[PDB]
Amino acid sequence: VIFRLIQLVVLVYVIGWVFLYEKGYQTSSGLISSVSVKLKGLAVTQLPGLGPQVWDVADYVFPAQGDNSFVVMTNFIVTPKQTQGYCAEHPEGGICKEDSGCTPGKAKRKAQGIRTGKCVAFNDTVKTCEIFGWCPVEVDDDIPRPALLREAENFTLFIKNSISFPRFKVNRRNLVEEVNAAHMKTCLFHKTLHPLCPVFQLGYVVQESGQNFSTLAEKGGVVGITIDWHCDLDWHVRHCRPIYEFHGLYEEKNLSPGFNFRFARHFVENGTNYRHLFKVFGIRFDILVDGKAGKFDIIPTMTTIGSGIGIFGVATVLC
Amino acid sequence: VIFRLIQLVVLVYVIGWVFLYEKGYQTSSGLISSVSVKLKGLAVTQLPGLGPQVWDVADYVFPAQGDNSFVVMTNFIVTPKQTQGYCAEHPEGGICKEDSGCTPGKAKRKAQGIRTGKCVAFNDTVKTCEIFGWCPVEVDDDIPRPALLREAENFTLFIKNSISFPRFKVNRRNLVEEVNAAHMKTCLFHKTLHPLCPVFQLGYVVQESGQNFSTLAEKGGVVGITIDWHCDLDWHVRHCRPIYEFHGLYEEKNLSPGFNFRFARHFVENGTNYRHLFKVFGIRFDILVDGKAGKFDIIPTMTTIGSGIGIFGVATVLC
Amino acid sequence: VIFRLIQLVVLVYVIGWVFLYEKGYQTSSGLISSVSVKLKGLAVTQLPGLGPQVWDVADYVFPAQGDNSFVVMTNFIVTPKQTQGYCAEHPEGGICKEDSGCTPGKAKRKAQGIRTGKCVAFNDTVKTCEIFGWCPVEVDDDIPRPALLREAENFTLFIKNSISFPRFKVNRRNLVEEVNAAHMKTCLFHKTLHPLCPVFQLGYVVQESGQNFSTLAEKGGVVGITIDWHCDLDWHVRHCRPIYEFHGLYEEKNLSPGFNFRFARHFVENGTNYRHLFKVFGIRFDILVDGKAGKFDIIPTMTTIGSGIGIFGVATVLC
Ligand SMILES: *[C@@H]1O[C@H](CO)[C@@H](O)[C@H](O)[C@H]1NC(C)=O
Ligand SMILES: *[C@@H]1O[C@H](CO)[C@@H](O)[C@H](O)[C@H]1NC(C)=O
Ligand SMILES: *[C@@H]1O[C@H](CO)[C@@H](O)[C@H](O)[C@H]1NC(C)=O
Repeated sequence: VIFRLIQLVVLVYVIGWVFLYEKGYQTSSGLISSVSVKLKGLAVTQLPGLGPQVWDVADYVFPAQGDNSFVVMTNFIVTPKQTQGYCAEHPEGGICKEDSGCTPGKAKRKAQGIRTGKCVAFNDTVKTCEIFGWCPVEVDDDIPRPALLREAENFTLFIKNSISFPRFKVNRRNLVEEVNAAHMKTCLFHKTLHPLCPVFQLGYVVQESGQNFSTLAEKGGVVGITIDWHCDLDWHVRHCRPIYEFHGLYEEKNLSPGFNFRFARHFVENGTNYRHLFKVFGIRFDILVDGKAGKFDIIPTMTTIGSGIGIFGVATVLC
Repeated sequence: VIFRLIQLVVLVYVIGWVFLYEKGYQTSSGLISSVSVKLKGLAVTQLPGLGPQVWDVADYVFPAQGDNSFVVMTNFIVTPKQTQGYCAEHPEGGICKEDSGCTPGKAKRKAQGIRTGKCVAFNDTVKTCEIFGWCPVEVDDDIPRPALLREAENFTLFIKNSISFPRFKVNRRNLVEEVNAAHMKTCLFHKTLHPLCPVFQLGYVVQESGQNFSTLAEKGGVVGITIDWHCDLDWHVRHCRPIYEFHGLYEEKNLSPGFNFRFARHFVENGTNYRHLFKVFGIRFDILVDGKAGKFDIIPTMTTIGSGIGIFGVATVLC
Repeated sequence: VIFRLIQLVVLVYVIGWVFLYEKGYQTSSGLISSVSVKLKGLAVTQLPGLGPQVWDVADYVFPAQGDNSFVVMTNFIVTPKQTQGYCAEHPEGGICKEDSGCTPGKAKRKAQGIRTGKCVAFNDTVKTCEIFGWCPVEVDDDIPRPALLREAENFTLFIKNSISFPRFKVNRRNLVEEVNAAHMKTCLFHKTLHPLCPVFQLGYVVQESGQNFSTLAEKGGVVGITIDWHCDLDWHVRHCRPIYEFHGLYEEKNLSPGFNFRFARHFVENGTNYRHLFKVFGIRFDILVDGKAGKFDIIPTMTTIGSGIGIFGVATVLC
């Protein structure tokens, strides 16, 4: 009865593995998603000399209107009131002992301005070639050991995610609407305790991504909040819930270069254009929503059955 | 002749259903899309006291450069010239009858600043704990019954969408280039009259999404403009046109919380940093482009035929 | 031996074409990607009268924090210190010889403000209807023949792209980490010389997209940098590298309208709100990352084999 043994193996594969395990009787379908991230949290910096400085959702969220891939500022370097005048160059670009060593015109590489050919003093001692550009130039030589926005670990990230599968015309929201009047705005996400709460503490998000928040709070980083949908639409639609997973992107063996984009707050004072050059060492959260809806379709079901007869056929022939 | 009857059912399924109906002889392929949204429209607000205030594409579009998921401001609450000084707190955060009820330091939850421990008067009567923060604090207690930007319903949304299917190396534009010199910039999209015109009135977009514009114009909302491509590349490439569909995202039983992001216009006056805190109740339009190109490929065609022989086989065996 | 000849053709198709050529023994899977674009480059404009004007990564990148679809400003038209007062209208909107020809209220189409009904002089000769709006109005009548930011062709676009295939739990970075201490920051991308260097010169990107940079530098354009991943995860993960391809989106027979979005730099002077209306003729780079990981899966392998037996079956029956 070797045929029966061979046929049983084929029958197990078609039913147990393809259908029961691999869900081969359903047509997988992707989703188009819309993510609305809402942040709550205020961070004070206690900056010496200047004093405390608060930062609300309008100031530490890039873009302000929110996006799938947004940035939460955790640290920054500010150059107050930059103007396009004549000043020294940063030593990293170049140094000079006399005006004869300063080549007129913009530098070939690492250019910070129009080198006028004059050697002026960036430091009390170090003298760098005068350049036409944003003055004073961005020093960017020290990163505050305690992150200026260190409180951002307590910031709550409310993610309002709406997905839809065009093939099956099924629309789902990351809010399962099981909340009650008292439970309203009284949950924080946890991988075990509250897997369905869409409110994420940033410190918890970074921690569950394998990255220490204090390391990312200073130099910046990128965290991928993958909202994974695995709707088995053969069942009821309420049984499909998002599975939030956090990944440390650009880890580089858990030593990331740190997300350190630069943005300016342009303003005009006394009729002269100025700007506030912020080198923001923020944590960029990317809501990489992925989905695979498995709904019973007669095409994969019957092709597998036909495949099975082919699988069963070839097998018994060989034996 | 029961075999012929069973075989006919299988033959109908393979040809009529899989091939003719389900297009099982073609390899479905997704697309990578690029969306360039152009808006035309000016909205006046006729704000009492201040007077009229115009809002052009530079001011009511977030982001300004445009994106797949952008926001069109339909209403806003403005806090003019916020400064990081010492003032009262919003009553929602907390209230106080005396300085002894104000806990020094930042509040555990619903924190709006650094509570100095002093109880000062937010209202003529209500007294809230003094907090270091953006002053004056955002009241956010009244929403203009007529939306400040109510004219946005007449705003035209010109969507320049370029898609491409990497598998088939076919590039398509939502502009079928059937326009003529006179027809240029003389069409508005309609689900029946002009299904191919890429210029969408925002009032029409919201209306066709099942949401009343006046409701969304005040508190904000999210509208999903799904540009659906269903190219049957077996035919000519000109026969593939976008199918624009509008969906009300986060409807919550047609009672949305309203998209109400906050952004600031930072500026410096008299050497002091200020900002204009706008709580924008805009309508966020997400251009969720989805595509499935069906081009004749020998792999799905012959696997179905092989599946068919398996389907036909198993059937006649059972009978 | 016609059967053997027919069987050989089927056997070649199943193995040679489906498996060896079309990789029909592997389950294709898409990827969720995160793109971090870093730009280096300073552009001077040598604007007559005003003088030189520098533009760094903080000023010519939209959005500042970076995104998959970002804009690099190559040209702009600036309207300094626009205010919401009473001034003339642009002639394109309308003209007038007397106040009786100016209809009070906002214009039905091409409206630039609240027409007060008075006919004032936009030009020394041309007289247009006074409108309440941003004053002075955007002329937008001349485009600098040499692009103000023409140096942007030398700008280096460092693209830090992290992808991941959720089905196979494989994370990849566009950085293959073959760099050495000396090679660090010493490469530029080339289609042949350096196919793996993630640093792209913008002039090279536009040139390889089939578009002349000088044409796009003036009126703007859209360039699609498709980072294509084709991981054959059956092999080692190091053998999968990104394939960068540049496409000219919205070419319109290689005559693009030019990406010409508008953004404003709002500021307050003397207690009055102003803005700097920039019509940016930038080049919008869209990082359209696409991926198809082929990893050996028993489902496509055995269904093809079963399909084959069906293919082989039907064939020999016909003959
Ligand atoms: C001299 O310039 C360098 C720039 O790298 C800076 O780090 C250093 O602090 C300066 N020295 C002093 C005494 O300020
Ligand atoms: C008192 O404060 C509340 C804050 O909720 C505000 O709504 C109300 O208008 C204030 N009362 C007066 C008389 O201004
Ligand atoms: C008159 O206005 C038009 C607006 O289209 C402008 O192009 C032209 O230069 C103006 N004439 C003068 C002499 O400024």
